[PDB]
Amino acid sequence: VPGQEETVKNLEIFRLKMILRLLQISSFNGKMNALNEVNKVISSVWLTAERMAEWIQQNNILSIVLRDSLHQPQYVEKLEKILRFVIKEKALTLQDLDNIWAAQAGKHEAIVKNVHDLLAKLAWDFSPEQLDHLFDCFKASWTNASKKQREKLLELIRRLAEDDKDGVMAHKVLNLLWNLAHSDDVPVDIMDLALSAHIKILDYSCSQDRDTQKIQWIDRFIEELRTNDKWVIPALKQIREICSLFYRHDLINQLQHNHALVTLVAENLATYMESMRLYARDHEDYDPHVQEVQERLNFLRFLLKDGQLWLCAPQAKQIWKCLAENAVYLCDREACFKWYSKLMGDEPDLDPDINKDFFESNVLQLDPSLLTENGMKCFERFFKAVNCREGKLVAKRRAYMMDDLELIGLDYLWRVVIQSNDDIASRAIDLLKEIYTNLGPRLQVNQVVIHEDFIQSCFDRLKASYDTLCCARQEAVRMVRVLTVLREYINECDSSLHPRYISFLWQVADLGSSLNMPPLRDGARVLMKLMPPDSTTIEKLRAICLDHAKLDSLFFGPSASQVLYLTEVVYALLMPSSDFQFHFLKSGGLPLVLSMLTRNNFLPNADMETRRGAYLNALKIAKLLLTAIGYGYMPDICVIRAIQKIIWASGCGSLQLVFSPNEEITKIYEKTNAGNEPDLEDEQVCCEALEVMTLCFALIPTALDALSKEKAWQTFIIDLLLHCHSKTVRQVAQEQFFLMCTRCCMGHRPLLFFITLLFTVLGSTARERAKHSGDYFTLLRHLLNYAYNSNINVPNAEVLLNNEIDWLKRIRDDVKRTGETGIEETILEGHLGVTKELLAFQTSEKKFHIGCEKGGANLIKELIDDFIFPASNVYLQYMRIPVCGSPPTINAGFELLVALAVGCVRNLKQIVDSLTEMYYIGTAITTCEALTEWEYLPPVGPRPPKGFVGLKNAGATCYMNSVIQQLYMIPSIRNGILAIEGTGKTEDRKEYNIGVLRHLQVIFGHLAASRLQYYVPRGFWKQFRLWGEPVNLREQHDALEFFNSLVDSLDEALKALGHPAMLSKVLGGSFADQKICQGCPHRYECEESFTTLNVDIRNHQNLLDSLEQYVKGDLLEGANAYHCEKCNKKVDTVKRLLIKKLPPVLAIQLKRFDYDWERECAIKFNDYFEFPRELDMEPYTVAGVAKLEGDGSTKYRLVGVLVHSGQASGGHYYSYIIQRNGGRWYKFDDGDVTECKMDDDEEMKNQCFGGEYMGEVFDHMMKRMSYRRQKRWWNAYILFYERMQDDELIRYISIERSVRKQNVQFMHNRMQYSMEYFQFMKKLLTCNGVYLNPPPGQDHLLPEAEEITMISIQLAARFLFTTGFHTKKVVRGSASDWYDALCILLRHSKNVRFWFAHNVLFNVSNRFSEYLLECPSAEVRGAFAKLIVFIAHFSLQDGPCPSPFNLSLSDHLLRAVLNLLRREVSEHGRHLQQYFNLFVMYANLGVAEKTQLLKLSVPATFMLVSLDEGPGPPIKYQYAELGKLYSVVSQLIRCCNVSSRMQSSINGNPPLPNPFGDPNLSQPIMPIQQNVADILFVRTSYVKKIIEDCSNSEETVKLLRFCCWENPQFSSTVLSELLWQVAYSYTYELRPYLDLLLQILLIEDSWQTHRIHNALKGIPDDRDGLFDTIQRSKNHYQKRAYQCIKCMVALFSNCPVAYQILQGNGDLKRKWTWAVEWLGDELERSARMTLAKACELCP
Repeated sequence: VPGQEETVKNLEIFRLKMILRLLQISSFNGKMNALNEVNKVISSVWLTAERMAEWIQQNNILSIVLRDSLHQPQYVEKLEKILRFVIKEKALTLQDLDNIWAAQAGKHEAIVKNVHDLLAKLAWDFSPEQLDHLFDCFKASWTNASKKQREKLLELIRRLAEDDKDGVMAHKVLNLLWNLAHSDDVPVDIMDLALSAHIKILDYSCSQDRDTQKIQWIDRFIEELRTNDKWVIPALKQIREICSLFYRHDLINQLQHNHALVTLVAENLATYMESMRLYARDHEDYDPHVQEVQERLNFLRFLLKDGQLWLCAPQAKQIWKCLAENAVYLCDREACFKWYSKLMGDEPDLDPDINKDFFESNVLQLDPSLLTENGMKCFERFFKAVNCREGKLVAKRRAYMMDDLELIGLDYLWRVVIQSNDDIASRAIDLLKEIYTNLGPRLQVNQVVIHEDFIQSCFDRLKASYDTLCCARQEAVRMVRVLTVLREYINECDSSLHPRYISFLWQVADLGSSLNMPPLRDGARVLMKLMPPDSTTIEKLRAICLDHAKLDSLFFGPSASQVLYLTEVVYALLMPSSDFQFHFLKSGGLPLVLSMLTRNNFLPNADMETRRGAYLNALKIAKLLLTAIGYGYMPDICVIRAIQKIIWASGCGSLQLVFSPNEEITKIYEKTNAGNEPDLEDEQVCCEALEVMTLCFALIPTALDALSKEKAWQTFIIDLLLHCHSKTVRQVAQEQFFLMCTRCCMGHRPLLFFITLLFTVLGSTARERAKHSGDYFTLLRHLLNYAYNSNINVPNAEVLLNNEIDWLKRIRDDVKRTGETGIEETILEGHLGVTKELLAFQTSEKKFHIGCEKGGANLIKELIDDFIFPASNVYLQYMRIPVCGSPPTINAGFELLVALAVGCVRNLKQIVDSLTEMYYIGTAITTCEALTEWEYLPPVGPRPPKGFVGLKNAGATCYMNSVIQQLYMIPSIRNGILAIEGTGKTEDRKEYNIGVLRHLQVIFGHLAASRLQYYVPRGFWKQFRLWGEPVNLREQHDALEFFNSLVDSLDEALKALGHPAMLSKVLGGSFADQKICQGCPHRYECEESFTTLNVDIRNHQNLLDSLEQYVKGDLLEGANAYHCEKCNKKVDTVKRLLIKKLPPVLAIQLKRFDYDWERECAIKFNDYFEFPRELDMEPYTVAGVAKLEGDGSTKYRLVGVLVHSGQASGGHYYSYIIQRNGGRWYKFDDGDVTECKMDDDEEMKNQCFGGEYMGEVFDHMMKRMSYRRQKRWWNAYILFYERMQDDELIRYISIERSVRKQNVQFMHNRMQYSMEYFQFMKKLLTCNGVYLNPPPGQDHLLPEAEEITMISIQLAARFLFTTGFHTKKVVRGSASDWYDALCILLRHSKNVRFWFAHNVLFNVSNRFSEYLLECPSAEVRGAFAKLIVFIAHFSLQDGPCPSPFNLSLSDHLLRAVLNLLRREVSEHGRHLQQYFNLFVMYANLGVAEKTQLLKLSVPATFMLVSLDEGPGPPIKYQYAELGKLYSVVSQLIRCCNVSSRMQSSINGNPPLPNPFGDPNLSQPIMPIQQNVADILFVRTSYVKKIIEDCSNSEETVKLLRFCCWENPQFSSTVLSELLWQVAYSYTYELRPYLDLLLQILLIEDSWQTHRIHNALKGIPDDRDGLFDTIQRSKNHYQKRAYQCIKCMVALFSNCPVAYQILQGNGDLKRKWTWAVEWLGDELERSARMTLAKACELCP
């Protein structure tokens, strides 16, 4: 209705009222609809934009909306357009803006950032009053902002600036940024944050209003730091960052025209350094300074890199002389030196003129006493740059090579080296040596002048320093440094002439000991040594020696250090010079060297080292002097006393007490605070004096006899054997005491005296030391052995043996009582050795009354079952701690047992009986079995002591064993599981869980007490089934599934047995899933039990970030907002997971695996992840979050790292575990447990931290290099953390047999296959060897020898053919020795040989096959073959042996070996060498053996073999080496008569006798057998076989030479085959054929001419023969033609018969001429010599 107008406005106002009340409705949906309809009506807008603006203003619509709706981004997005509509007609006021800014006062972060992005989007349309009002509001917030508040305000400001479309508002934005970054009330973090904000605002907003003010803003910054109120550093880095991006190369010049930075910053540095120095005099009690000076320096450096500017002198002056030269803090000087180091690297920046100015002006003017390491490199580069510009040095490759001598800098570099500390002096010395030693062109001809001038000037400086001494201490350092200069200078010279040079240095070294300066003497002596001997001294000594031959003052000069040097040069002359010895001995040599040692006034003012060196040199001289005079008297007793006192003093490290009354030296020997250890140079003095004493006693024997009665020469030996140190000295002393008593004694009394002396210190001093007795016992053993072997009778032997026996019994009683020896290992080994050596001095009635006697002390029994085999006795008891633990002690016990067994059959019998019943009674009762493995060791391992027990891997079982290791290593688990007693379809699952617990108990006990290296889990693999389905041992699976199944099964087993869930309590945790809503105060909490902690790995880099992700949780918003069951609406909710209960042990999983749908397979992620050793879980727990928001330890230590290495489908698992010890990490992989070096962080990064790295790849035989990015596919998978035997886990709520058995079996088997056991076996078998010889007038063994042989052969057979030869080479040890022992036993006895054959070779029916063919060891097969040959040889004289299925044992052995040829030989190729080698050896023995082989038709059967057609199948291995077969055939055939097949080529002439039969054979064994002739001469297969295959052999040529003699048919066949081989064969194997043909052509029988005719020409009209092959090979394959020509040259030059054939047949001469002409032409285009000899035979 047109007349209804006011009602239209009334209804519009009512609609406004209803909408406003709808906004007032607390329901968000009502406010949602009201906001939507407000947006709708505003967009459609009698209603203009003014009236809605007012209505919003007075009603404060925004105020109601802003109070709650700001928590949702969509509400802000909707309100944005309403705010824009309000603003665009100037309706928003400051109070409304204040309310907008009041929204961030104490509100949540989401609301604050919502307000911020709203303001950022609205800032474009705000009026200037609104914006600057917002700006001082920002400043007011800045006044009270927190740390996060300040950074979010900066983010808001950057949002505002980025959205600035027109660069007008950014002016005030940057003004505020400058105000904030230059306000000192705000910490340094917000400083750099605001600076970065400013820089990024100026960088990428360059669309408009950024350029052309860059200069304006940078000039504003320059003017800002042009005044000094601490604006300098921030403005400086501002300008530095602006110039980093913002044309730049000419920009520096533009800012150099009128606003120079380098100069202005130079004045800044100067006027600020002086400002600090103003208060540095009174306020010095503070600390550095560094932060600002380094920043300004780095500004200068970055600015002066690419601007192409030259640093002028004035600013260089003002920044060098005023900055560091006159400074306060030493760090400023460091900064300046690092500056002048970096500035001039490889390129000048100050121009050569200015450098040559300032370096000489003030850099060299600096006092070297104040200069540091950076100064060294800067000063070096200053030299190099300055000197290489003037034209004095050349850079060359690296070293700045010298071309001048008058340096401008060396004048004060000497001042630097003379006045500095150690490091600066070392650098200066390096500079001087690298500048002086290397001389190049234009000066390379002047070595002598420069070196001499340097040495002379430097020695003059040394003298100038020297004259001041007579302030003292530092000049010593001056001398040391200058002598270091000398020593280095000569060090680089090699890679003197002036006598004054050593004459001054003598006095220099003399002063070194005068005022007691160590380095002076050492440096002087080193310089003297590193020098050729002085020319004057050597000629003077030689002239004096010549004068006196046709000198005391020379070696007794009053200067101290010159005597030592003169002794050094003397020893240099003696030791290579051949003439000077005779001169030295003649004049005064021996007497003066000895009086050198026995006098008191040798060297009054002597140093601790001067006497040492002088002595040691005189001793080395006297050793060779006595060695020379040995072959052919001056030494006396006083010389011995002097040398012994010298050794007394030197063994104490107290050579200065070499004039002691000999009681004090004993006093410091007797454990005087352990401060008398001999040095590394007293050792040589002691040793050399020992050889001197030995040689002197060799000269004079009677002195040592007289020394025995003295109290000295008794304490001397005791001290040097027990009370001394430096084990090498003791070893030398014992060796040479033994040498003295062996050779120098010339009697038996000294041996008895030393033996008695050594035996009286056993219980007194040999036990007190207990560690130095290893050589005292060595002397005891050696002296006793020598006394036995030399038929010397020790007086008191039986009583000492009884004492040793009682001591051993006491030791065994101590071991039985406790389990540990009360002594050391050396004492036990030495006592066992002494008991062994004392055992030789008894008859056979003794050594049997000790061991094996009914009433004696049955020492064999206690030995066997208490020292060596207690474990074997335990094992024997089962089948119904050893005293000798260390391998040396076991060896000593073995030696004692052998010494008991030697010479006594009644002791060997019992030892053998015990050994058989303990090891070889199980199977070796009728036959000897085998291990079926031919290189056998116990495959279990030793289990090193400090290590642990691993677990066997079947190939894919790592994800069980690693988890089991990790679970066991937790002490609570290992204590709890083993303590659960009584463990030995619901019921089926209950029994399954019980079995799980029982198997875990068994494996835990095994790992706790097994002595093997690892364990192989039968029951573990048999019992467990994964999720019911059986576990496949060859199938890879995730370790997490197995861990979950195992922990669930163990918890079920514990619950079913009434025990608490220990695994759940220790490892399991519980998450507290919390849901907190933003629009309503409703909160939801629940508990979720878990066992392993899962952390994201792809999107996280460290464990801390992953754990903080749980605290942050996830936010549900929009369509994904959580629906509240109470409010019945969707609202934003923060879903976070917090740990409620903290387990003592925490398991954390790394989610490094996922699935790829494109690849249709599991994939592995190897992203770089981090985890610390110590973890603080408190911030991530419920308590920590509650404490932070404001409404039982929490720290954990990493102890176990499960690591995966390989593909996701496969891969390998292992562990890294900390062992809980009271005073570490270990490597747990499968059955191996080893130490690891992962404690370092770099190893942690390399091994388990994973990640990508820039790998280096080497390929193409180390000639190609490439860089490839590689991923660490080996990385950690689960992390175990331990918090910092619990009765609760054992308290109720609702077997050690297998370990012992397997330990005992392991010990028994390990003892069986020990190396020491094999040496013991060798000793036992080879002992009694001197008793096994027959009587001289008889050829059979006496009763005792026969019994010993029988017992030894029985035990040797059992041992060897059960486990001896099958053991691997390392332990079994060169079975040739076993063969030698078997030979020693077997010979000289017929019954023993028959027993061995019958019981070892003829009762298994497989011995020969397995030991000759099936054995994959050349040495074992060879030893067995040689043994068979031995037995066959020595059983020929024996009677007829019974047949083992008038035949001797040799016949049976040969038949048995030949029976292998029926089927066994043609199965075992690559192993046939030793079989036919056995046949070779047997023939070589003699004529009877050859006859025996021939009567067996061995040659015929052997010839058939290698041509198939044999007794059995052909050999399957086609590449069979049958050389020894051909050798046997050749040797056997050559011992036969072939005279039937001979023709002399002249009618009526008888054939010549054959010279090529077997030598050392009087007459042929028999006429050649028909079956042999049929294969040799009638048939041609064997000849071809041996020609084509048996090449280079010495037997094939012998056989062919023997058979071809006077045999036209055989010679024809051989020649045909040889010519075929010469023509049609490879040229690399033609030399053997040509050599064999040459040897055939040299047979000087009556067919030689025919053979030569048929070889040179060939078979007529067949184009074969040497000439035919030469003609064919002239064009191609010329090497064959050359080799044929060489063979013909040899034939013509070595055969007189085949030179008349050539000379006498014109056609052959023509062919030879053609051949030699071809060879000459080819060589014109060894060969040269062959061609030279070719036409010396030409006519």
